[PDB]
Amino acid sequence: HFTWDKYLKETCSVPAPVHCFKQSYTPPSNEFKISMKLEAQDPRNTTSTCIATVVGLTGARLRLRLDGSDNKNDFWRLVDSAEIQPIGNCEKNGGMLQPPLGFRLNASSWPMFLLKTLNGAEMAPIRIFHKEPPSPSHNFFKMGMKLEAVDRKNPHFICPATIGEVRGSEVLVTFDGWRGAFDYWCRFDSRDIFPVGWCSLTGDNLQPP
Ligand SMILES: [Cl-]
Ligand SMILES: [Cl-]
Ligand SMILES: [Cl-]
Ligand SMILES: [Cl-]
Ligand SMILES: [Cl-]
Ligand SMILES: [Cl-]
Repeated sequence: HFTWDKYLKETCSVPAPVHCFKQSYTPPSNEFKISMKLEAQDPRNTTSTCIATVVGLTGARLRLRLDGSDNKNDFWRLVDSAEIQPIGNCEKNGGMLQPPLGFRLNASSWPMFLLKTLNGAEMAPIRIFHKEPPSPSHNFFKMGMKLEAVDRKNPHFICPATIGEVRGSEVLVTFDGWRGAFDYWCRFDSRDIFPVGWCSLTGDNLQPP
């Protein structure tokens, strides 16, 4: 069975300290239920706010699906992610919700679809959306430090990863055992990276190398 303790020993490696991450030291509680609806920025068109439904829960994260699209692009968000908001947030602030990329109907049908989707829906309560944790003051990451990162091919999982390079505020995240596949750059304040042990702390899905 994979254990970070044995893994770090075996690989002669060391974890990125917890202060490197925009993650609370005490993970946020998850009071969402499956079927709750909320507002979320479309992961494939992040300028747009759409309706999302909670279709699964794993630890501190929600498995979300944009209403009106298929099941092939589900995305995962922390319960303290700023990229989700309560229903009503957009319109309260003078905005308009937008259809999801891959909306199965035509554009002209979106307003009808939004109305009928929300009528009789369980809205996630405003109170269960957690404020984001504070950002680190700067990029504490160092090349070679180990961490956990959302599995970019299947975000259901979180994977052991290593810092490949640091450039200013950016880090190159590399997935252990993947031989360079799905290497990607993110800013040090990314919500998709976590200190070692965050999966076991929160009850999430850690995929061994
Ligand atoms: Cl922090
Ligand atoms: Cl609000
Ligand atoms: Cl209508
Ligand atoms: Cl629905
Ligand atoms: Cl009714
Ligand atoms: Cl630099």
